[PDB]
Amino acid sequence: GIGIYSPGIWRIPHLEKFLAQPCQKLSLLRPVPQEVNAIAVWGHRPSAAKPVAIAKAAGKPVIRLEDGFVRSLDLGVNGEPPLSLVVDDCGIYYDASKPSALEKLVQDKAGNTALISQAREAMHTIVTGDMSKYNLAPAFVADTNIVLVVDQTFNDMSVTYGNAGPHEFAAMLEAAMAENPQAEIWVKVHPDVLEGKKTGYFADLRATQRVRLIAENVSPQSLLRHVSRVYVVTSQYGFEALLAGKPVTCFGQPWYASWGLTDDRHPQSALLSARRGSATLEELFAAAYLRYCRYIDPQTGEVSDLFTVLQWLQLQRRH
Ligand SMILES: Nc1ccn([C@@H]2O[C@H](COP(=O)(O)O)[C@@H](O)[C@H]2O)c(=O)n1
Ligand SMILES: [Cl-]
Repeated sequence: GIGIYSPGIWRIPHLEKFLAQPCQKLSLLRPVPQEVNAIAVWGHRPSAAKPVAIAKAAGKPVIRLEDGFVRSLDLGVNGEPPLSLVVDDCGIYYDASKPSALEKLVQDKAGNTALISQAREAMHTIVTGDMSKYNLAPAFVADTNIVLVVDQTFNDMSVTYGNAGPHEFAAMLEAAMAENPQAEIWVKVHPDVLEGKKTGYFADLRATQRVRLIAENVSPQSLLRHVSRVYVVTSQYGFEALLAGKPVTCFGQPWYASWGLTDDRHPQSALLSARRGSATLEELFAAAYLRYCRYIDPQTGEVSDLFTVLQWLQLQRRH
């Protein structure tokens, strides 16, 4: 079956329902058993490197896991288990350097066309139901040329493997201010940073003149309703802004950039766009949320689907 080296992965409740194959615990100090057909690791976490090297030396395929795009109520850093995982047998969605399984699913346009009705339905529920990767934050309350600038957690692997770093956050903020000289600039702090368990790229930024720091945990769709445009490096927020109908400028190379839907500023955007080609928003959504992500039922733990997870999350949110 699938070999697992990381105790953290092994402890994910209902892991075998996400992987849809039996899983077995392996030792880094013993040969890979013959019955193991693939090895699973978590993204590019440092713990992945040695299992990946073993897999390659043993001729076994590598599967990289990560959290789903609609994951849970509370944050991962707070211990809440995931209701959704991505399962990538090629790379990982946030690594722009080569195709990922997600990239290939987006490029399979016929497969995505078959899911247009499901995609439209789920997109509508996510936007109008105010859902996101995490789902405990209250709705934002406003009181209007507003430009949203999205911070991330320092050294997020989606930044590093998306060909970005501190420089792109500085360039992004400078561009937002220079390109919108009369707007209010809202810098949104990431919730893991608000929880105190991480630091953000704008940690040293002084709230100043036209720049307001949004240091509150609020649901993205509710906040996006009040902004005119969104600047990101690689945050999932950028895709959520596309769902909300807002223009998105991208300074890194996230999974949703370079398809023709974003104002891409990264110096390699032309090269990534040549590899990816074009895709529509509904194609990207179907590939990412309906084909790439896998779900369990929040009440039974059995294999499930996005619609059931959305239905349950909106239950919990009505309070
Ligand atoms: N500045 C930010 C960055 C992320 N987020 C939340 O964190 C989720 C994951 O975003 P990242 O990809 O930036 O980690 C988003 O879907 C959103 O719910 C936020 O609310 N404010
Ligand atoms: Cl790992």
